[PDB]
Amino acid sequence: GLMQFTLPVRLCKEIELFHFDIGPFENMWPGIFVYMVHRSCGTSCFELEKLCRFIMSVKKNYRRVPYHNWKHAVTVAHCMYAILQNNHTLFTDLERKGLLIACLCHDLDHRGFSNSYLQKFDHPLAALYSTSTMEQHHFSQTVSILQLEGHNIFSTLSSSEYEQVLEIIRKAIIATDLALYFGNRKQLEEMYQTGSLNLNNQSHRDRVIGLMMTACDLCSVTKLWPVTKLTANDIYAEFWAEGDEMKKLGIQPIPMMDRDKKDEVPQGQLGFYNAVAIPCYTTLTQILPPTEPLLKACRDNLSQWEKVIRGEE
Ligand SMILES: CCO[C@H](C(=O)NNCc1cc(OC)c(Br)c(OC)c1)c1ccc(N2CCOCC2)cc1
Ligand SMILES: [Mg+2]
Ligand SMILES: [Zn+2]
Repeated sequence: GLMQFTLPVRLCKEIELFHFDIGPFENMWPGIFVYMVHRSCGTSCFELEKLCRFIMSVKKNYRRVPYHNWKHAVTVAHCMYAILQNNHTLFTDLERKGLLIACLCHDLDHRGFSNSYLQKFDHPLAALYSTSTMEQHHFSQTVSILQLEGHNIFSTLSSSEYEQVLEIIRKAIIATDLALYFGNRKQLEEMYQTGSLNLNNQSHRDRVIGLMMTACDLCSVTKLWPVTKLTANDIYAEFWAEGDEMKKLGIQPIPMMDRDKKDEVPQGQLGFYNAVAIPCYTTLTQILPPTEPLLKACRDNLSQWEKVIRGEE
């Protein structure tokens, strides 16, 4: 009950900033997550015994792939912690509870392959979940872990709070399917600009939480340049493996996934910042003004990829 996690001084300070990197020490990541849940939610939100057992089972169900791994899960959870901490009064108790868990679980059992590759391979998950294939799997895996003896961190919720929190998590995890982000953002953009955006309207809140999920999921583009540039290597390591696996099915992959087309990456990065990242953090910042540091960092990284193209690095 009276047992806080405490971090060394430098982490205690920098964990509060959007651009925090969780570090190369894997054994500190469970503690960093519990710290964030205690400050975001409270010491009371979860039985520590049950939370620790949940965290360790989630970690076991992330695979040893270059990007869609345990480090990504915790990184995406930290970006949500920082949004939630800078927007204290906008979010219910259930939402703070659900959203940190959803971010931790949102890529559970990822194999390093897109929804597209599962469909072309004719993977069994693609027959079972014809859209948002991996994300429906990630939610399926979150529910399975929650039902292991000892792992039900929501045990002290009432029956209807429990239904609400699993519904928050389901929607939050489905929204990390980037194919859905484009229309979600367009709708939020119209709503904000015509002044119809209403955070008491559940369907509106759902959309705002979806955009928060995309912003957290993409948050490697909001880090200091050296972190963003080194993370891009892991992201492309997966893309190029999937490219190779497309060529093995006798499909020419898109250039982004072709390791023979590495020279095209810096221009690919501009496309990605201008069509996905910048607009995501721009709309987020219009809806949640204190998340402006994520947009400012994203703009700095765009300017760094511009320098790469101009051979200034
Ligand atoms: C099967 C690949 O699909 C990915 C995806 O669904 N997510 N991409 C995530 C991603 C994250 C990221 O950093 C956190 C970086 Br850097 C990144 O780099 C490309 C991609 C995707 C990549 C580029 C686009 N373009 C981009 C150009 O405009 C249309 C959409 C659309 C989808
Ligand atoms: Mg995902
Ligand atoms: Zn993710």
